[PDB]
Amino acid sequence: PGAPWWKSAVFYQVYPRSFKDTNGDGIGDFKGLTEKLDYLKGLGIDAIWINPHYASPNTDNGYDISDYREVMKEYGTMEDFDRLMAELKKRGMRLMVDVVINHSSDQHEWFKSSRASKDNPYRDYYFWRDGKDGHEPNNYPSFFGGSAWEKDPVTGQYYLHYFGRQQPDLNWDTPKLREELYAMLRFWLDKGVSGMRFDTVATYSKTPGFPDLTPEQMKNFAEAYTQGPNLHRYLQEMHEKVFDHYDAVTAGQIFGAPLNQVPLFIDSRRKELDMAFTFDLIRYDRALDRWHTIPRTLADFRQTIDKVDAIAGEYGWNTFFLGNHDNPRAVSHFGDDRPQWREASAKALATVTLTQRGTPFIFQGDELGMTNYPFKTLQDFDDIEVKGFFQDYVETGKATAEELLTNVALTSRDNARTPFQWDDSANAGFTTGKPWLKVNPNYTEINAAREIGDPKSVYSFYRNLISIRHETPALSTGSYRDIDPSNADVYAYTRSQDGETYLVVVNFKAEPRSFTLPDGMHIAETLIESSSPAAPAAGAASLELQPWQSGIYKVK
Ligand SMILES: OC[C@H]1O[C@@](CO)(O[C@H]2O[C@H](CO)[C@@H](O)[C@H](O)[C@H]2O)[C@@H](O)[C@@H]1O
Ligand SMILES: [Ca+2]
Repeated sequence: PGAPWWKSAVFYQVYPRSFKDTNGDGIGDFKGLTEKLDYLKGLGIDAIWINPHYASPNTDNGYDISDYREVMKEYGTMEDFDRLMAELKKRGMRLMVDVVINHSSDQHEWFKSSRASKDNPYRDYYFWRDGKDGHEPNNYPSFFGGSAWEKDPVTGQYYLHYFGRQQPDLNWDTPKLREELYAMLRFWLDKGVSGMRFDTVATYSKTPGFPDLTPEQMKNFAEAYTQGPNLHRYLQEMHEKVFDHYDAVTAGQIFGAPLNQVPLFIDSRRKELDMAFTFDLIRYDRALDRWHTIPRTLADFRQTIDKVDAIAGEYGWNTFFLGNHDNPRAVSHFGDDRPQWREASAKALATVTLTQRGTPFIFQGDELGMTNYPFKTLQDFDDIEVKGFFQDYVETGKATAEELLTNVALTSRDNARTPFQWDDSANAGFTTGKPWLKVNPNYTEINAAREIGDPKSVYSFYRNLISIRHETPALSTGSYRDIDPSNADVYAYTRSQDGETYLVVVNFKAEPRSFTLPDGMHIAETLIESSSPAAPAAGAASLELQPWQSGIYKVK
C-alpha cells in the first residue's frame, strides 16, 4: 500500500496576523497570504496550517471565537477565504485550519444566552457552579493568570475558563453542544478543508465534581486538565460522526498530557486523531511554571525525541516542529543566534527538522533564520500569558518585574509573532502602516528578498532540504534510530526504508568535532551538507565536522 499524503507532506504554519498585511492597518490578512502562495509553493510547501481565522474579539488573537461560521474581520471576508482555498488548489496545495473547541469567546451568542439565567436553554453549553466557602468553586488556576473561575453577577454563579476570562470552556458533557460542534466542523469540511489542527485537544473532558487539585497537581495543573474521564469517548464520537465521512487529516495539540498517553489519541486503530503535536521537545528546557528555563544539553534533546518517536509505534504518527506561535524562535531556542553562528545553526536545525520521522511543520520565518526579539520592557509584550505571569508572580511578590522580564524575554510566544520579514523596505515589507507588534530590527540583514536569490542563504538550504526529503521516501516514512542517545556534541541517526539507509549527522557545538560511523557502516554518497568545506570520501568510516556542520548521507 501507499502512505497517506499527510505522512510525506511538508507543512508550513502561517500565523496570519503576522504574515502579510495588504491594507496597512498593521495586521496580516487573507489577501496578504494569498498573494504569497507562490513564495510558499517555491519553497516546496505541500500544505499550510493557518492559526484561527474566525470572527473573534481577539483577546487571544483568534483563539477566542465569537462565531465559528464567519471569518475574522481583520483577515477579510468569506469571499477572501474561499479565494485562498481556490488559489491553494490551483497550486496543488492543501489547507489545514485551526479548530478551537475547548472554549469559545464570551461574546459568542451561546455564552450570552448561557449566562442569562440558570434556566436558559444554553446554560449547560458551559460550566456554571456555585462558589464554595466564600470564594471560587475550587482551586483551579488559569493558564493566563488568577483563578479559572469567574463570577457572573447576573446569576451569582461562577463559570470555568482554563484560559482567558474571555474564553469560557465549552461543556462537552452536554450532547446538544457536541452535536453543534460536529455540525460546525462539517460546515468547514464541506468547503473542502484538507486538515484540522485541534487546539488543546486533551482538555475537552472535565473531572466530575470538580474537586480541588492536590498541591502536587497544582504544580503541574496543565497535566491535571488532560485527565478528564470521558476524553477518548468524546474524540471517538467526533471521529465517527464527522471524520469518518471526509478524508481530512486530523492533528491534535496534545498540550499537557503525559507522553505515555499519546498513543490513545493517534493509534490509527482507535479511530481518534491521525497525528500528534507533542510538547515534550519544545518545552524540554522549560520549568513547571512555564516561564523559567532550565539548562539542557543535546543529550536531553535527542533522548526526548527518541521517546516521542517510540510513542508513535506502528500505528501512530507524529508531527515534528522546532517552533510555532506559542514558543520562542527555533534558532534562538535550540541553535545559536549570535551574528556569527545564526546562519550555520539555523541550517543545522533545518537538517534536523526535515529528516525527522513524522510530518514536519516549518513555522513562518524560520526558513529565513528569524530570531527572538530584543524586548526591553514588559510593555513591549502584547502577550496575555505574560500579563498573566505578572499577575501571578510579580504582584504576589514571588518575583520582581526584572526577574520576569529577564526570563520571559527568552520564552514569550511573542518572540514568534513579530512580523514576517519580507525585505528591507519599511517594517520589512510586512505593512505600509504600523505593525501591530514591532518588527525585529535585524530585518535589515534577515529578510526573504535578500535570501531568495542567494544559493548560500538559510532559505535556499531549507528549499534544497525539502526537495531532498520529497525525493527520498526513507526520510519521511522510514524507520528512525538514534546512534548514540548519550552523546551531547553530535546528533547522529539513521532513517531506513526498503533496504535504503541514510545517515544524518549534525554538530551542535560551535567547535570542530569528529564522528565515527557505526562499525560496518560506510558513506556511500553525500546528499547535502551545510557549513562543510568538503564532502567525505566514498567509503569513509568517520567524519570530521566543522562548527555547526550538518549533513545527510546515503550509507552502505
Ligand atoms: O499559549 C499558551 C498556552 O496555550 C496552549 C494550550 O495549553 O495553546 C493553544 O491554546 C491557547 C488558548 O486557546 C492559545 O492561546 C494558543 O495560541 C494555542 O496554541 C499552549 O501552547 C500553552 O500552554
Ligand atoms: Ca490588514
